Amino acid sequence: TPLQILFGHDAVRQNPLYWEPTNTAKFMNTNTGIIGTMGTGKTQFTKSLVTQLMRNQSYNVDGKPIGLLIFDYKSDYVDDAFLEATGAKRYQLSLLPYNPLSLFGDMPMLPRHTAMAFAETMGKAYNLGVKQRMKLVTLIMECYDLAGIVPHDRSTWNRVAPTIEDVWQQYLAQEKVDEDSLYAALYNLAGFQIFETDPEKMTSLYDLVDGVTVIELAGYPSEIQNLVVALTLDLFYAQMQKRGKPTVRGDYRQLTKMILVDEADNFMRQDFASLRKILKEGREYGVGAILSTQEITHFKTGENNYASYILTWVIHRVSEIRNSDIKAVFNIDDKSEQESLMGQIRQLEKHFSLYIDGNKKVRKMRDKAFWEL
Repeated sequence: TPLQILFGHDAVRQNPLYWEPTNTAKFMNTNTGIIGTMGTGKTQFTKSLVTQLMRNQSYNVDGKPIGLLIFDYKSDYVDDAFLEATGAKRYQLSLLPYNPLSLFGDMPMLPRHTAMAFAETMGKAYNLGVKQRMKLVTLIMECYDLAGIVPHDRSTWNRVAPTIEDVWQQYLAQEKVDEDSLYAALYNLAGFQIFETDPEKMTSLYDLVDGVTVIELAGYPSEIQNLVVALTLDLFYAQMQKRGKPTVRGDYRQLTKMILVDEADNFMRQDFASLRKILKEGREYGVGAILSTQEITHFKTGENNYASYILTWVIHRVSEIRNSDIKAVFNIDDKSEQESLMGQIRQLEKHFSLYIDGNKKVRKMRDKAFWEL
């Protein structure tokens, strides 16, 4: 009865290789790195994983459904077959029906916590300076006030949140309207009406992720794309904290939601707070993250690197690799294996990968691709 995803088959033994994300003996967390350069069919693998998860959520602990949120940078998750097999809903970057400024949590000054994280996310996305970030928090607090939401009074926290449009309107209605990078970012963010403008039409993001949900980011500058991913993740994280812990029976933990970011390299480099929070804290809420990338490079970077939270790896071929990367991903100090792994990863063929399971066992693999399903 345990949820099994067929990743592929052993390169030599030919035996089926399974992923068991509910089984905490085999996998402590569901966090997953999928790596590959162009022409290695990694996206065909990622799609199999997702299609199977959607198909086999029946086997989830208590048979509970598994929400999957996919951030699709390159329009790779919207072919007819894939949407047919998953029943995936698609959202374009127009009037997204959720509101970054809506309130979740019970911390004191809750509205200010939300404004500050929003300002920090937007500051990172557009490289805004200290003063702009502060100004943004100030304008948002004024928008919360106009809406009867006030930081010292927690009884006002269930009222309808202002939206990004109200913040832009507030920017314009100032006595001194600076014509700077924040003005430009807001003019544009609001002009494209990326998020729903009507405070009343905002729905719950967390619940919006029922089944396979695709947010397609293609055709928008990387500032807006990254902003949408990070703001969606900030909001998601806040809701997830308030929804409780999954049912645990023996070695088996129920899976509630998964998040996928495909072409994650540039987003990861920006170091958005909420991604790290989800990778670290998702486990107890039944949430995991999958990061699909071209390079391995950006998994090792910084203290508490992304690698440090990822137990499952499916490494396809990569042009550029370093020793730092093998230490990061494989976690092996001896300089000789690093080289065979490196050259071996360099030699890997289309639809072949090095699968690292949750007990750190490496196995060359031939992927079960989506078309083969």
